[PDB]
Amino acid sequence: EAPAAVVTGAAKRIGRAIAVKLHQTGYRVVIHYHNSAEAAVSLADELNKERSNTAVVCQADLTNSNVLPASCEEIINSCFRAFGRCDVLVNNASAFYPTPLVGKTVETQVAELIGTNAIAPFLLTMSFAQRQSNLSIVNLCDAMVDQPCMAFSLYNMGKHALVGLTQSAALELAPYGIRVNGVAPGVSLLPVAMGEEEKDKWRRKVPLGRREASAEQIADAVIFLVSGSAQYITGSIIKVDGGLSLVHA
Amino acid sequence: EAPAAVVTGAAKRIGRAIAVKLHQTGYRVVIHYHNSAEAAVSLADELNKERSNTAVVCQADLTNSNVLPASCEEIINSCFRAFGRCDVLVNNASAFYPTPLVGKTVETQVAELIGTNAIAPFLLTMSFAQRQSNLSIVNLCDAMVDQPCMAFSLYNMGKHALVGLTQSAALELAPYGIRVNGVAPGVSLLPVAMGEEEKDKWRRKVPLGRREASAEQIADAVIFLVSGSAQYITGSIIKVDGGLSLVHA
Amino acid sequence: EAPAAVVTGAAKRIGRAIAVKLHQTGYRVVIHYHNSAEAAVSLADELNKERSNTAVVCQADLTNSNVLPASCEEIINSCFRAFGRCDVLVNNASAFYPTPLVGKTVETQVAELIGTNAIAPFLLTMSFAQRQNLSIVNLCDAMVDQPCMAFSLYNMGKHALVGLTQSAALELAPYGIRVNGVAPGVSLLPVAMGEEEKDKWRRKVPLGRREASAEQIADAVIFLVSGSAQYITGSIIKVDGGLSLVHA
Amino acid sequence: EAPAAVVTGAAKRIGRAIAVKLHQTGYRVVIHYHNSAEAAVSLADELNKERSNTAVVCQADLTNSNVLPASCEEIINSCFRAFGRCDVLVNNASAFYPTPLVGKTVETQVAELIGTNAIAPFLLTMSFAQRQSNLSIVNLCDAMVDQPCMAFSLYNMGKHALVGLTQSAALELAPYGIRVNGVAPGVSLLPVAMGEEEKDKWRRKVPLGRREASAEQIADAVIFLVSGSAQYITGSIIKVDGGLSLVHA
Ligand SMILES: NC(=O)c1ccc[n+]([C@@H]2O[C@H](COP(=O)([O-])OP(=O)(O)OC[C@H]3O[C@@H](n4cnc5c(N)ncnc54)[C@H](OP(=O)(O)O)[C@@H]3O)[C@@H](O)[C@H]2O)c1
Ligand SMILES: NC(=O)c1ccc[n+]([C@@H]2O[C@H](COP(=O)([O-])OP(=O)(O)OC[C@H]3O[C@@H](n4cnc5c(N)ncnc54)[C@H](OP(=O)(O)O)[C@@H]3O)[C@@H](O)[C@H]2O)c1
Ligand SMILES: NC(=O)c1ccc[n+]([C@@H]2O[C@H](COP(=O)([O-])OP(=O)(O)OC[C@H]3O[C@@H](n4cnc5c(N)ncnc54)[C@H](OP(=O)(O)O)[C@@H]3O)[C@@H](O)[C@H]2O)c1
Ligand SMILES: Nc1nc2cccc(-c3ccccc3)c2n1Cc1ccc(Cl)c(Cl)c1
Ligand SMILES: Nc1nc2cccc(-c3ccccc3)c2n1Cc1ccc(Cl)c(Cl)c1
Ligand SMILES: Nc1nc2cccc(-c3ccccc3)c2n1Cc1ccc(Cl)c(Cl)c1
Ligand SMILES: Nc1nc2cccc(-c3ccccc3)c2n1Cc1ccc(Cl)c(Cl)c1
Ligand SMILES: [Cl-]
Ligand SMILES: [Cl-]
Repeated sequence: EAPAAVVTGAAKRIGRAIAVKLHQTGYRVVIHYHNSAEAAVSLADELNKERSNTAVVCQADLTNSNVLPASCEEIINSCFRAFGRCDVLVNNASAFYPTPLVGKTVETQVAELIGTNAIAPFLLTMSFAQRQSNLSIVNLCDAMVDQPCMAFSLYNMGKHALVGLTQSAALELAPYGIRVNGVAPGVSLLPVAMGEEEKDKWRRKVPLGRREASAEQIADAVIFLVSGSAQYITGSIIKVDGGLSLVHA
Repeated sequence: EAPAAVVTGAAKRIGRAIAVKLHQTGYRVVIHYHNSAEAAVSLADELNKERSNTAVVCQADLTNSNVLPASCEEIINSCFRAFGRCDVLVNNASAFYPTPLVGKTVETQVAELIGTNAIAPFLLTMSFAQRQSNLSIVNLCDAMVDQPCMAFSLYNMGKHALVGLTQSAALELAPYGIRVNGVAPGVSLLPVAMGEEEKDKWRRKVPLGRREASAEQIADAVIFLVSGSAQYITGSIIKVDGGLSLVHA
Repeated sequence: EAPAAVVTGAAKRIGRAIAVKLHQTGYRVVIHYHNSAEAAVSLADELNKERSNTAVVCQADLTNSNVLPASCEEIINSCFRAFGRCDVLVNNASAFYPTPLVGKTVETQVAELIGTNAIAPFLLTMSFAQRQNLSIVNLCDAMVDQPCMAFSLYNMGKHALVGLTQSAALELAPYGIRVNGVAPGVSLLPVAMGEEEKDKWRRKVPLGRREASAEQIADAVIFLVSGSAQYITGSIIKVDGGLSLVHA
Repeated sequence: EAPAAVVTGAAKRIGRAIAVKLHQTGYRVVIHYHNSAEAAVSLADELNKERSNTAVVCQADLTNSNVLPASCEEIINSCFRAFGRCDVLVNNASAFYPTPLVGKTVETQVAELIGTNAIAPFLLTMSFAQRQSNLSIVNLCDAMVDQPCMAFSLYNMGKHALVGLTQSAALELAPYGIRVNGVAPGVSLLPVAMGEEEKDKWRRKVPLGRREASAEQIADAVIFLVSGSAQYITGSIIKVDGGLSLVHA
């Protein structure tokens, strides 16, 4: 039997690259999505024509709410429903926008940036472990967590909380043989709405090649962490940042 | 006039010592409480008997909700109402208990462990800065953040979040001359819930004197950070842990 | 033609496993050693049986002195004379013993613990870079911020190696030379160490209650030098079973 | 009886401001120097005019050699000879200059940058402890140690080794009640050789006030760490960097 993986926010960009690379290694995959129904279904179709019955979609909003635990339990349940097992959880889904200290309410911003980035990852981890061989969880972290961007405090808080979850769950789940690790991009695929001239300003700051990470380059690191080549690795966050985090002001 | 300080969770233990010490240095103080009304009023009385009209109490329940933004606004407001200024915010209020990955509802667990530990400090920081000399904020961090205790993931996530806030807010509020720093205790006042045979097992682990920090040792570090002796210091987290975080397994 | 790797302290233990896995990946290998000539030679022979003229040995002491720069220049040179190229440098060699703050002279302890752990890696990095998927992998310590009692000079050396890893990543990036670290927690324990003591350390490891095999450490090194890690530089991968996350 | 302090590289700049403040706090001081003979003697005079018999000078080259241990033992001996005691060691002396990977030999560069920045602090710590109340050591670290400057690898290596020393000695010297801590500046007093346009380029990067730390601001943090207000603090490195280490590329 082939192993199964849940990837959150897997319809496009980095999430899709990870689901594709997992599927290419031989994983059956759950492609979780929020609004990107069209993109997600088309990915699933794509992968299913490669191998029949190896990809399903799963819709869920990961905003913090009182029914977030139910939603996260369901995401994991969908993997068991489809594939009778769940071996890998990748926490990739992320809300991302500024929340200046000095549109949406603050209660919504906390709910979205903390829920999707930290609370849903925590709840998914609970459901993944409670439902339970190379078992592991990989969290998409931020290489730049300790050199935060101006006006992004809630996002930064959620990514910091994600590091704590990675480390706490690695420690707590190690007795059950579940590894928990992180992949920390610096700059990878830039926001869709960003202009080119702004994109280059940011690219030029990367010491290694003055370019952003490709989605595949990020995916390669997730693949390593789930493989038998990382069997003793738990609680590690691998930066994939071409040295961005080492560059002073 | 005398500068004014807000200390959250100021009725007992560490918050009390901070409020007492700020007051001895010459601050006017807001003693915030949620449950401990009697103890907060008792403190204010002792501080006022020392210097008239220098200590007031403020009630606010710091558990994450749609009304947490209002509670946090109120706390900052009560300082400006009492003293006509707010120079110092000490984010000291803290919920603390386990949340095993494998009682309260998890919605309540998140409200308290992320709500009061990280979201309230964010909202208090916003309101402090919105309302604005030696201005600073001091956050009660955890020196053991990167060596988390088993089954304490939500606690640990909120304290990780707090580091993110400290660093993000330090950066974003610097242009206002607002400094944002942390004090990170190791072992503090051991739970009266705990016994004594157990209490020493945790005590003997501290390299410096095999004892816990007093609340006043913690407060000393807060006093330093708010003083004119730390006017170039922002984004720094001072461990007051007697060497604890440095001890390997 | 196949790429070429230099592995310091390659005769035994972690160094041997890395040299083997590199060789198995298709690398030609320079096997550096200090005192383990028999093990370094018999490793070269075994590898050369597998693929002819793919392994050589190179002797050098990595202690700090006025001749260390020449010794490190010669290690790098040997890879070029053997194989006509040098694509990978693994800084693995390590002196390891306690240096309490309160019968080697202290200046010898500095020479050995700082020279081999930090200074020799720096000089090798210099020679490697001047001579040019190029990368360097330094063997760091996952426990670098939770130091053992009475290992200050060892701990200083390993902390300095983090500095080197990050400084050289930044400085060599314009040449497309990546520089990374692999940080073990507990790996191969002294074979002389009593089993009962061996078990006190293993039990502290959350993942599996055992030390890392040499091969598991090597796997991280293989990942970092591969095409799967081409955007990775200045990164230090812990291979510690969660050890560094365990409080007192 | 007054306590006694050793400050290395105390003739000028930050070491001098540290000696001056220790002296103002009540300490007797050993003013160590290498080359700055006139300045060191000039400081001891200033200090002795203020309180007679409270300052001495001590010459030593702190470059790594087989006599470096004898020189470090001598610096510590000098304090005991003048004052009968030695309560505080400040490791401040530092060689600083680029050592690119691609007029000094590499031997001398290693000997100076590693010797002064790391080995000499190790040997002074050793001699200090061996010769043995509120005893402590303060090491002058670097806030930017994980964000290195291009071509400063050996200097950065020495500063990294200094962190390991700080933490290692904190653990090892705790049972003797000797605390070991660090002060980590970002930019303070800029190089003499440096031109003014360059100075303002670097100055402009500091979020808190767009200026470098004064020597006195660095000394304030050292004073806190040696004081009774830091008795439970060991193994801690306080940044005094105005937020510099928090700024992304
Ligand atoms: N890209 C970078 O430069 C970079 C840098 C640092 C860290 N990271 C981290 O790496 C990961 C992948 O990066 P990315 O750029 O590919 O991410 P992204 O495009 O910003 O987000 C990935 C997915 O997150 C999902 N999402 C957003 N809000 C959600 C919600 N409320 N509920 C459920 N899902 C929600 C979206 O799914 P739908 O489209 O279905 O709505 C989105 O497609 C993220 O976790 C990110 O934070 C990336
Ligand atoms: N084992 C662990 O639990 C662990 C944990 C943390 C970090 N590490 C690090 O991982 C790396 C490999 O570990 P290991 O345990 O396999 O190492 P090791 O057996 O302790 O040492 C490996 C080799 O280093 C060489 N070496 C020692 N002193 C030298 C000198 N003065 N000049 C030149 N070479 C010298 C020796 O070569 P010869 O035998 O030829 O004389 C020795 O065999 C090391 O850098 C180590 O510090 C290991
Ligand atoms: N921007 C900053 O200033 C900054 C930033 C980060 C960290 N730091 C650290 O903070 C500390 C103080 O900074 P600073 O700028 O005042 O330092 P500095 O002026 O550059 O050097 C301090 C003193 O160390 C002495 N010294 C140099 N080489 C020596 C040797 N080979 N043997 C004995 N003594 C030697 C010199 O003494 P003589 O003059 O008597 O010859 C010098 O006056 C240093 O440890 C530094 O690394 C400073
Ligand atoms: N890793 C990360 N965390 C971020 C938090 C808020 C904003 C960004 C961001 C995203 C795109 C372009 C610039 C900053 C964030 N990024 C990407 C990033 C951050 C800093 C820098 Cl200097 C770069 Cl070139 C990219
Ligand atoms: N700083 C901190 N964060 C914690 C998170 C969960 C539990 C504890 C804790 C508190 C009291 C006694 C034991 C563990 C936590 N502590 C206190 C603590 C942690 C680790 C150790 Cl070895 C000790 Cl003696 C005290
Ligand atoms: N990573 C590392 N750095 C060390 C520095 C000095 C000594 C040891 C060591 C080695 C073998 C057994 C115990 C400590 C060192 N180790 C291995 C180690 C360290 C701490 C712990 Cl709790 C374990 Cl189990 C292994
Ligand atoms: N803290 C520190 N460590 C250094 C290592 C090498 C060079 C410098 C340096 C000093 C003066 C001006 C620029 C870089 C170093 N500094 C000062 C410094 C480093 C980075 C930045 Cl952006 C700044 Cl304004 C100052
Ligand atoms: Cl896409
Ligand atoms: Cl409260």
